[PDB]
Amino acid sequence: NSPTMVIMVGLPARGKTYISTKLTRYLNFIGTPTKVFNLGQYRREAVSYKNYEFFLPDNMEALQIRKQCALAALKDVHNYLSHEEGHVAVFDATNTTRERRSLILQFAKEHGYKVFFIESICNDPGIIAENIRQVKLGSPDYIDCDREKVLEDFLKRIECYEVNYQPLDEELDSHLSYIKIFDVGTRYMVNRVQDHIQSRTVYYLMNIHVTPRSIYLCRHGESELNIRGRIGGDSGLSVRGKQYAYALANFIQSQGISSLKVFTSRMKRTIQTAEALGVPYEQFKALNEIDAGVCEEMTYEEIQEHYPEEFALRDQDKYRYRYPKGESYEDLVQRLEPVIMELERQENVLVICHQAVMRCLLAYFLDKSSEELPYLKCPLHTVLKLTPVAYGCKVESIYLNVEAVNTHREKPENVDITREPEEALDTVPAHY
Amino acid sequence: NSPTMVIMVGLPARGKTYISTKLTRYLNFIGTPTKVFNLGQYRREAVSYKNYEFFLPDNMEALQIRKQCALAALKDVHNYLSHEEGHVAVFDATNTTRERRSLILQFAKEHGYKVFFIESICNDPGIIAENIRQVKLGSPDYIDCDREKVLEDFLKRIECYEVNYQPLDEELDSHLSYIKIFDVGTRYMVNRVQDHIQSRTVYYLMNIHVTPRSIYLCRHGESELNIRGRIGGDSGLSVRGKQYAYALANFIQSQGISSLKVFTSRMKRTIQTAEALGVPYEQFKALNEIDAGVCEEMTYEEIQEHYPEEFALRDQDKYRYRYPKGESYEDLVQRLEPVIMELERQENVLVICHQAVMRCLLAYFLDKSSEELPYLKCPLHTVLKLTPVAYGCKVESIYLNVEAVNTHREKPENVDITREPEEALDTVPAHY
Ligand SMILES: Nc1ncnc2c1ncn2[C@@H]1O[C@H](COP(=O)(O)OP(=O)(O)OP(O)(O)=S)[C@@H](O)[C@H]1O
Ligand SMILES: Nc1ncnc2c1ncn2[C@@H]1O[C@H](COP(=O)(O)OP(=O)(O)OP(O)(O)=S)[C@@H](O)[C@H]1O
Repeated sequence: NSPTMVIMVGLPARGKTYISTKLTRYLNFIGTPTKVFNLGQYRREAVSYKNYEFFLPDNMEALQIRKQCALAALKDVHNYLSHEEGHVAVFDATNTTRERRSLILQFAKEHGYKVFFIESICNDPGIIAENIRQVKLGSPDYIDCDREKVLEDFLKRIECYEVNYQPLDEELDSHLSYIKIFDVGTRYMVNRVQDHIQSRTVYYLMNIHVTPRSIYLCRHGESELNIRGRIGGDSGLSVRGKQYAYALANFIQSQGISSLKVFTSRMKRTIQTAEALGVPYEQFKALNEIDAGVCEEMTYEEIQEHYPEEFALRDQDKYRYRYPKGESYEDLVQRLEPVIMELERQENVLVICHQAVMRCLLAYFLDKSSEELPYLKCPLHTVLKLTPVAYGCKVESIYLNVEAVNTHREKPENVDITREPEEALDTVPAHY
Repeated sequence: NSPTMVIMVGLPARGKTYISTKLTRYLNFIGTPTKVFNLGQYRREAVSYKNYEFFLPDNMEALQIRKQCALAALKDVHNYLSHEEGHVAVFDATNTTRERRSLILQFAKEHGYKVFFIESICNDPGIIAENIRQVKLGSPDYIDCDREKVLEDFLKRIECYEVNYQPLDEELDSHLSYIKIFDVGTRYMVNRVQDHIQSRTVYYLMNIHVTPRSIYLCRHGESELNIRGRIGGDSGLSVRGKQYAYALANFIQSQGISSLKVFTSRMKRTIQTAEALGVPYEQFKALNEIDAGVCEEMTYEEIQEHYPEEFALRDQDKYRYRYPKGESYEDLVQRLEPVIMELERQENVLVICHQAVMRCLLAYFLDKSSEELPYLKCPLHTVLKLTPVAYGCKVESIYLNVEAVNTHREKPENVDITREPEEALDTVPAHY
């Protein structure tokens, strides 16, 4: 109903920006327009580089900048939620003083925005050390210049902040809605979840982690309907599909993965591919391939022939459009939520799925736009190794040397309802 | 993998048995075989009625009973999870002493069961007073005998327990996995969620409440395919369907409901029915009617005719069996989880859905067996008013005086693959 401001709270190197990023994507992915407002960003668009002195309490000159940055950011927050139609604005900054939060609660009150706080609390020198190593050594601020000096300036930077740090108080802040995250998710305290969005966020946040691992995404081996250029259905693996299943298992074994979890759909082709691994795996009805409704099992030609208007309209909006009695990519994404969440909770996991399902998952992990999503390239017999990294995720494409047919169909240059068959089928790949 | 024991912790009249009940059902509903072990039950199968003195600390005689009851219960817990294949055994008792819990953690350790604690903490005389009013005045113990004396004996009963009460300690119990619920869900503290089942439980528990409200379940008004005796599809409302939509709105208005929330599917018939109310409502793709795959839009006759083996096998296991390219009731239930949860978070809500969807929802709220579920009677143009009550839920069937066709098809006496058409269609209701 009314927009929301999610307020990050915590000392530097507590993973606020990491949590800001992840949550923002998650929410956006499930249909909630969210944007992050990072103060550190604003700051750099202001003064500049050198010292932790800029963070010194006596530095009144510095405090104005930071104060003007906070208000600039709020300006943006307002027009984002009030004029641009955003749903959630995440305020990413230390916000360590009751004072600062009040400023915020105030602004919120004025504009009628609900407020939820996320406080990341961690007092393990180890954890913080790694955080600085991991993300601060290469922060823009520290144009990779110094050595251990970066640490020096940062530990100091933190200290500045430790001075007036006023954590959310269970008594004084009793009325506020928030979640305190302790020791990278070991313990949590949740107070006053007001609504859906908040019940949701708490859920997401209490289910993500920072344990290094890899996510391998791939489709089932080439299927009989694949070879025939027909979409959907529940065909089994082709000979080539069966060969890939074992090339995959060979690859997986070569990766020397610690306790790998395997997920499949309830569809035969993914299950059969899983069997090749000789390890237990789990089936998820939610990973089944998108459903084409009336075009289930057709060839693009038969679709152009029987449902030409649908065909062109779908090409006009592949993300939202549905074939009669079928799902849209938007639909699939919604249905995939539970899986995405399970993927967050897992460490090393291999997911054997389908072309459309896989596009959704990649779009999620690689932050592609919904516009982009229905068109990602998910070739058969190719493994995509996803390695999450602080704010981000690298990806490696690994072809497993077993030929298969090509199922990627690019957007035709002509998507008009009155376009002609050839114009509508000119991007269809060769199928047997 | 290994079973789990969920341990209820808390003073009497904190809603432990209420939480035990709800969670057990929830879990069972989502595919996790859970059973409750209520000690109060065991006790009554032992000594008997009269005093709070049975709960007096000096009462060593009483303590043995209670001690033998706890071990009896544990015996059962073991054979339930170790021989009967249960997945979660919920230990419902005060378990207010570190001692008692150790006994439990011990037993657990011995048998290799994971352990999670749920501590209900509430220090509002008001809240507790109502609880005693609400559930204790009519407890078996207090064969509705006394008046305010019941209270007397109960407040005293609680006191006995207050003496040695040792809440979970954030330091001493740091290693344990648990969730502390404060003031009927206002604040929560979660420590060390180990796995899926636990991440799940926390979610459920942090999303249910005890605010009195009603849940109205009904189908869309009679549809065109309804009138034709055809299943599935996305037909619109019949004239009668359109008349019911407004009889419904009339009824809803007559109930004088405070802020009623309305949910529909993405299917036309439920949406059209919603329109009649003149209030905003929300569409949920997950409420769409079960999908019949290849029998989508057929009449039972056409199904018997084209897929006779499927037809009989489905009659053999209507819950698990799937029509080619279609869902099973089991499937539907899984897909409905998100909705059930949203229903828990809502207060007054009206759900306009479909025959199979509605059976699932009723089965959930009325605790019917999966065997029973696919056969519940969900007549058209009839509203089912569900009123949750402490451990339970009453239900009222309200016919809205607009005729519609009958779509209930009972299980045939003959479900053999070799049974004959007439034998397979003899329970089909009249359709136009
Ligand atoms: N709850 C957590 N506690 C501690 N570290 C975490 C947590 N969650 C994520 N991290 C780590 O935090 C690091 C990233 O830290 P940042 O997000 O830069 O912290 P931040 O300094 O609070 O963000 P800025 O200052 O707004 S850029 C990565 O190493 C993450 O693994
Ligand atoms: N977190 C909560 N705190 C306080 N009361 C609650 C809570 N959740 C449910 N209730 C109420 O608790 C009452 C039922 O109490 P019980 O479950 O009998 O408590 P209990 O006495 O802990 O259970 P026994 O003694 O094992 S039968 C109903 O009024 C519920 O509304």
